[PDB]
Amino acid sequence: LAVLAESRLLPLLTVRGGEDLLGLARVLEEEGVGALEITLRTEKGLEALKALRKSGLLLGAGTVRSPKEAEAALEAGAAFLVSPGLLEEVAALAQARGVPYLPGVLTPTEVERALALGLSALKFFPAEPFQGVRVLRAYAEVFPEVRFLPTGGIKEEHLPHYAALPNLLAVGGSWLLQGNLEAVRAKVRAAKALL
Amino acid sequence: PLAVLAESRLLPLLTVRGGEDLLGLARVLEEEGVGALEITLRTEKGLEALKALRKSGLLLGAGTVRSPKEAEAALEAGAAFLVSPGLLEEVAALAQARGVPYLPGVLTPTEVERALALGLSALKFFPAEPFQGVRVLRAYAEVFPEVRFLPTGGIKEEHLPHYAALPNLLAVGGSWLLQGNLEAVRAKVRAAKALLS
Amino acid sequence: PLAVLAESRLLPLLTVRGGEDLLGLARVLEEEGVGALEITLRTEKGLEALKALRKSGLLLGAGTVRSPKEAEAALEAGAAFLVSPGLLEEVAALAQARGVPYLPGVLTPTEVERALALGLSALKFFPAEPFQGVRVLRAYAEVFPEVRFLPTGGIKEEHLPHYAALPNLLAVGGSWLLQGNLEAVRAKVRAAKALLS
Repeated sequence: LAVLAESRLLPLLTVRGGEDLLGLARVLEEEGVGALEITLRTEKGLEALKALRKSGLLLGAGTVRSPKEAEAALEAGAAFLVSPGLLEEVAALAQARGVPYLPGVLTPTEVERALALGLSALKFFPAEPFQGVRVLRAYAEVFPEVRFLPTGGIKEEHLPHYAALPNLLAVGGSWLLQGNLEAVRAKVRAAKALL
Repeated sequence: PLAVLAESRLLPLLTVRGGEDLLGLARVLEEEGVGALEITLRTEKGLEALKALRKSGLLLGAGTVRSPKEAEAALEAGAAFLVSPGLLEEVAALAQARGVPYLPGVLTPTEVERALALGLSALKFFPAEPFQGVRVLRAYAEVFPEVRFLPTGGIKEEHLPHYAALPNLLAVGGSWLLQGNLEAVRAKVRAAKALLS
Repeated sequence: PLAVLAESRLLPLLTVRGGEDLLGLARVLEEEGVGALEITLRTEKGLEALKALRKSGLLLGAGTVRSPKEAEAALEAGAAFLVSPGLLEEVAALAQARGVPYLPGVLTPTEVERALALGLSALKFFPAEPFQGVRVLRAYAEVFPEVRFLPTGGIKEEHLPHYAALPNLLAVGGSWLLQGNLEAVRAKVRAAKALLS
């Protein structure tokens, strides 16, 4: 997870075709972002993981819905797994394969269930609709051993507020990847400044 | 089985207190192209209302279902589908055994996944307005595109425009529709359909 | 079991850092008609504070309980009731074995239903303010009328008027009450009672 902690940002890419994936990889690396989450919303996601396999990025597969799908993502090139909510059988697969699994959670009951599965780096999703900054501030006090990766509706306007949180692994989202490579550079730098 | 809900786009929620004109309401709803009505089991007047409405022509839902035994009581009183505030696995078992739709309430992605694991893909989102329904459901449209949601809880006319843009709605539910007399109900239903277009 | 909480209407939450005048605080709370106090277990100081307050006349709660073993340590230090951030079924087992109240935190209707299935009907609602506490609890008053809630998390004076009107509150909990010296504590408690009335 050191790469994520170092990077502080986890860009989220839904692949629709035409993306300059290797150009993206180079830019992200140049800007000190060493990880990328590829969503599995389409079959294009797996192909993109394969295309990026050798790019130098720590690749995450997102929207994982099952252990079979998790395994397919790992075989395509993913180095870590992310799901919208907690899936105990995906936790089993990840532990079997020796890879990190960041399940989405929201509530304290869910945080406890993830911990009981040995998981202490957790996605908080969807962050903005569920008042992420204020929730995560609460969680910093009662779950101080947990690090969170809020994702969902995050935009520049919200970043200053997340910056003050002691319990963040990274901030995730698609906002970083809107526009051309020039725009990605600017958004990545702006985000690091705001954080 | 929920083609009626989907064409209706609206699911009025009635908590029965005594003195309601149930058959007049059913007539009005049908006239206005709303073919379903959820009757809450917040008290025992709810079961009597289902019975009274058995053969009105509406698809009747029973809400606030809290147990399999209460669900079975609702089916025997004339409910065609079951709704609970949160996810009740044993109610899902009863509904599946009886071949009726069950729309459990969920809020979080983990709860959506658990419902899917029980073979349920038409889910209530409850309570919708306090938990930022439009923005949450917008997020779920992307990550759970196989799921259709029925948000309910604090919905009012002011909120309907924002729900209109959602690709993943089965219907919008709530009691706001049924405030006032029958003329008011006609207006509120027509306004809601307009705001949801 | 929780008549004290109910009569108090307030549950002050103390995270102990060293230096606090615990026995003075206990005296003030009692004088002001607040008969309970929750001590968080965010560090080892918490257990020490429970021991220090053991015979102060307060109904002592242990907060931030994370396991059955920690729960048991809290009871042995003098806690009379147990509170956790979320629902821990094995803590419920320990509490029922020891004959003490356990107030688990819940947020969603599914979580309420799971706590009810464990025989638990006085529940914490946490974290209350970030999750739209007043409006969520208003919905729960209708669909879960047998449940009493203890909202905690980010509550401040400004929010109290809106909680006052809820029919399903066991008490309102939080640390805002304990910011300042003992005269400030007196003023905040009196203010909170007036705003909840």
